[PDB]
Amino acid sequence: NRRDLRDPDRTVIASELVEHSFGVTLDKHVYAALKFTDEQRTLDIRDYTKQVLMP
Amino acid sequence: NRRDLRDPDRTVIASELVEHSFGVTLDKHVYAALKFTDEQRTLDIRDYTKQVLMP
Repeated sequence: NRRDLRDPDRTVIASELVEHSFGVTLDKHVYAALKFTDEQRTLDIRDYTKQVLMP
Repeated sequence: NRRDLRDPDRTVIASELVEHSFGVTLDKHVYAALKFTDEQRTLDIRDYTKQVLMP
């Protein structure tokens, strides 16, 4: 605020400061799942990494 | 000024030197005052440098 010099009203207006806030939340579960029978893990799956994990 | 050459009216119109002036005045008091109750200073304010002085 601004006031005049040599003013007989020596009143200084106070100032107000207001902080704010906002929330960040964790709300989703992203997953990929597979199931393999032992027959098709022993026989069908050749390179387990390149065939399963990378996809 | 300009006469006519060989004018029998041999009167000379004197000119004037008028110095002008303006004024620069200091007449404003720019402030920013803060009023902190003791409870607010004790509890709410944590740094007072990045929370009061900088703003």
